[PDB]
Amino acid sequence: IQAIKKELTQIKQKVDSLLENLEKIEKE
Amino acid sequence: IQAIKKELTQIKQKVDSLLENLEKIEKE
Amino acid sequence: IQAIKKELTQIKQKVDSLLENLEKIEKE
Amino acid sequence: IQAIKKELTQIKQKVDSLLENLEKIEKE
Repeated sequence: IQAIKKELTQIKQKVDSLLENLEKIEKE
Repeated sequence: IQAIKKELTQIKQKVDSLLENLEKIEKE
Repeated sequence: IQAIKKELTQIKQKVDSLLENLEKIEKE
Repeated sequence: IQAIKKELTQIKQKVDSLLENLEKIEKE
């Protein structure tokens, strides 16, 4: 459970980063 | 944006549904 | 594992579908 | 495309890494 909860939370955060990037181009 | 944005939000919701599944532990 | 593996496989499949839709640039 | 494309491929690979981790079952 706990390690997969961390990895899935990292997926939501990377998928949110692509929303942030699409609102301009490729933000870093 | 809008099409990819809706689908990225769907990926977050499926990944969050996966968090809710793991919390049952050793289920289906 | 088995259902979680199927859910994660569907994330790869939807995420790959967004590559296909991005390649058109002007489709939804 | 190219940035979002690279980053969706990073989602596929992080989701695939989760399959490889789930195959241990008793560890992480």
